[PDB]
Amino acid sequence: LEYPIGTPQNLAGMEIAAVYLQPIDMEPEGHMRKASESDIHIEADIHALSNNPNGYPEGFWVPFLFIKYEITKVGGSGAPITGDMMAMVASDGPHYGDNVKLQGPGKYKVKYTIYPPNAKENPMSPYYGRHTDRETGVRPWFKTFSVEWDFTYAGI
Amino acid sequence: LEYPIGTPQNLAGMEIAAVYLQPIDMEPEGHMRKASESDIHIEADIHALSNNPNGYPEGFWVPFLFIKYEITKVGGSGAPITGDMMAMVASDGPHYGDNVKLQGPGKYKVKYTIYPPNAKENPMSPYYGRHTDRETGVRPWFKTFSVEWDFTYAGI
Ligand SMILES: [Cu+]
Ligand SMILES: [Cu+]
Ligand SMILES: [Mg+2]
Ligand SMILES: [Mg+2]
Repeated sequence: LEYPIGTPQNLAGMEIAAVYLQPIDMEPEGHMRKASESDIHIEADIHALSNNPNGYPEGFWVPFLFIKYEITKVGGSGAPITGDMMAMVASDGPHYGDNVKLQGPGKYKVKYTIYPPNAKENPMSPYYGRHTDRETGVRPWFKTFSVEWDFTYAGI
Repeated sequence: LEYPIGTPQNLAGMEIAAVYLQPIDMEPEGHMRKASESDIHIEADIHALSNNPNGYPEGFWVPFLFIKYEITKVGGSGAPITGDMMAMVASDGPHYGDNVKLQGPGKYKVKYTIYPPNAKENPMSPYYGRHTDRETGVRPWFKTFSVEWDFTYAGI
């Protein structure tokens, strides 16, 4: 049970999909905006495609990424809604998500900015490596990229 | 090119396997002991079994763990070789590993201590969550555990 935001986009051997669902509760406490003060839990579902250049087998979750989002109401007066997702696990597996408060029903544009593990902006840079030798190594990390979709929200 | 250390062990809906290979090169530099100054690249392969209680589908890599290792030469009289693995990716996928200097050919005992994402000892604790709500939540993280195996090293 989830609500898709547009259709998934394929880049650098990965599938990037955007979805939302009801606000959630998460451990550790204090990271997510409280469910009672949110409208949705927005998610980025990122999985490896066949022949992924960073060594992930097809269908694997791509871990240690850092995702920033920008949600803008189309024809709205208000400014965009921005934030950072957090890596986490739910009953459907690991993902990147965040509890968001929107600006009522209507048309929205959503932009995700996806940072690789080595990006300056990624706080997980010192904790994740990549083999670089010819025998066991992989291609360099993909470069930071943005993906966008349109969606209509009505209250869930 | 991976050499097995004993047989994999199953615990809390996860398969825990130990392997080693020749030392590797890794980005970012300064984390791994240099390939020339090492004997092996030790690894912990941890994947979800069926009906994993933390929401991982079968075969998925279990991310954001922290592994400490203790390698003892059987009848060696030398002090145990200790260290922390690091999460990383190679051509066969993500894993936990480290470049290690051994104490020559012979029989060794290897002990891994596996810390869940919420362990005090785990440095990635503030970067990974777990849904706890009725609709999308998963069971609490497993408790820190250790696993041991014997292996005979002769060089590679
Ligand atoms: Cu989530
Ligand atoms: Cu490695
Ligand atoms: Mg989901
Ligand atoms: Mg391996």
